[PDB]
Amino acid sequence: SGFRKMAFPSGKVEGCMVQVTCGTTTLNGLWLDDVVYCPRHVICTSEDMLNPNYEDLLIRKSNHNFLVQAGNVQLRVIGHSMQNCVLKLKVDTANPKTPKYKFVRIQPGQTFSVLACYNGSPSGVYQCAMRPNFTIKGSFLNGSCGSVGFNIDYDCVSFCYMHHMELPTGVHAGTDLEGNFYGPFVDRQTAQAAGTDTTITVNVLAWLYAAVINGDRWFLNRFTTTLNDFNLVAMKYNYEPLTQDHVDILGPLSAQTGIAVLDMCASLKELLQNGMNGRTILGSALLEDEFTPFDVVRQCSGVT
Amino acid sequence: SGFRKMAFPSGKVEGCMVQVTCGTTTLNGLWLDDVVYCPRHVICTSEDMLNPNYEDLLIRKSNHNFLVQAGNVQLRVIGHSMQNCVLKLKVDTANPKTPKYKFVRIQPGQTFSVLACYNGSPSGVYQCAMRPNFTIKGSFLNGSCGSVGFNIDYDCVSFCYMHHMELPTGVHAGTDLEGNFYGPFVDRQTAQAAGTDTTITVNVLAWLYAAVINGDRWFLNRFTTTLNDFNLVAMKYNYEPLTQDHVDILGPLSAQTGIAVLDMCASLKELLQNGMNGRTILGSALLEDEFTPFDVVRQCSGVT
Ligand SMILES: *[C@@]1(O)C(=O)Nc2ccc(S(N)(=O)=O)cc21
Ligand SMILES: *[C@@]1(O)C(=O)Nc2ccc(S(N)(=O)=O)cc21
Repeated sequence: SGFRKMAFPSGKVEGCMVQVTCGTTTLNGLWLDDVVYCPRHVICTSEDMLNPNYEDLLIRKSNHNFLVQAGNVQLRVIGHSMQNCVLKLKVDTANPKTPKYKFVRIQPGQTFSVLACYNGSPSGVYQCAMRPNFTIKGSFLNGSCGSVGFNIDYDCVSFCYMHHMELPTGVHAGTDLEGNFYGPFVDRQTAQAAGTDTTITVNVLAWLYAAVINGDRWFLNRFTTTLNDFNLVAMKYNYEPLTQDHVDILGPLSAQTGIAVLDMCASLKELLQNGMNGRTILGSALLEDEFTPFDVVRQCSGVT
Repeated sequence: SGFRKMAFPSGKVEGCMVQVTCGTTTLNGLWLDDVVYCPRHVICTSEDMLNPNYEDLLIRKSNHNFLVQAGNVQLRVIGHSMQNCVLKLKVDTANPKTPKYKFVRIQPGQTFSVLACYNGSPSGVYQCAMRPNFTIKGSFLNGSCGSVGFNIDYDCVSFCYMHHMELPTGVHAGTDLEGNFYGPFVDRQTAQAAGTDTTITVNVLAWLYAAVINGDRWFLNRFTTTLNDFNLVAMKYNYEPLTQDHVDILGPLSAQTGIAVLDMCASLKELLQNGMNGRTILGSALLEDEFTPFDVVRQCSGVT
């Protein structure tokens, strides 16, 4: 009973967090095996950030200029290299707390947990979605760069995000663990446009299935629709178009509840066209889109 | 930038989770030093739960009947005892991952993180508030009993909650770590009334301060009010009455934003009397009450 915006247990990621200092700049790093990963803008002063030439700035740096501290012990840097927007600092000791892990590039609409860190120390954990426009609506202050996003499958941590930027619009931008930004963002303190964001339709429907499973049924109606009819309403309300792939992923939830995916689409169409009328669904007064169909099944079945 | 319902990093608590089996019943336990804490209803069959005589049921049990497994290793039980609604199973080995800890009984309106577990394994972490009526609106399935709520102050974990019950209304009930239930609940599968719940006024105001800090200012008005006038509106909308103690706790937030607490009360009064008019505050379409004044300061300053 109950449905919550749940993050993964963060323990395996906490044991990987280190502090990285270069000159006067400090941010977070991720220590896996004998490599520490961090945003390359650790080599910049706030002055350099307006238009940085990263290749030129890194050339002024040597292994001894990167101070890596794990808790209270110092790591010895024996190599440094830039890969896209991350620096990989080779250390002489493998992290004894390195969990089984993968680096993955998530798709927009997919979710992950963020372990917000400051000075190498974890402050908190929350669940995010990578927006269709490749931004994240996180909680990041100065010094949070290097904090990572991840998913956990039994004992394997798939790292998917590293925080780099707080855009002037208040949204957050970052890279995968190979240093490639999600979206058109660059690691430069300049005005950068995030595209028009849309609501993740498959996640809203998955969340409506979670509401039915937990008792919130008031929104269910006597109507059905077609993918084409629904997509006309989706277009009007800036929802991602629903595809047969999305319908297929909702299969298990449709099977467990006995509610056809297109009947749930008609309930969503009525909610979009008429609002909530002052009511709530799972304690929320808007349509939640940060739970994937996989999150709902996992939470509703109790997968550990 | 950004404000999220953030949970504490759960690592220190993950290292304390064990599985406890007694007969055919399995739930979670908390291993701290050489003691494993779990709900006493682990000794019941679902049949016993309708009207259990715990003293009589425990007498049929011996140390060898309690199977405690931490990950994959077995703990040797050398003592058992019931304290209120918890069982304390003395084990022969102190948990090497026991963090610095305290047992605390939280007040209603205060918040904490829950590490939802099944069969001794962590599945997720989320932030809760202890409702004014002493229930929690969590996410708990069968097998989640023994999962704990906690707060962390630097390196000290203060355990405040242990999950015991899923009430027929879909809300959750549990105890502190001494086994005393929060509220009038008993560990019996019977119809139990949760009192009338109220909204935690001081937390809503603290959340309104968090919205001002992050840019959401539309709700601010040209009005002020008095504690007596505000409490008349609070009464009408089932909000907890605001006291000078609550105003005092909002002091630091009032100082950082330059918005007098009673001016923020008048904005809240207007939101209560007029609704949101289809707008949002911090991505929410209702008034959030699960952030204390301490949570807001901690998140907005980046305390680790
Ligand atoms: C990031 O939060 C950090 O730790 N340091 C830093 C410096 C500059 C930016 S910004 N203004 O977004 O370019 C972000 C971070
Ligand atoms: C609790 O979730 C658990 O793990 N086992 C158990 C048994 C009975 C209840 S109930 N129906 O709430 O009394 C809760 C739990």
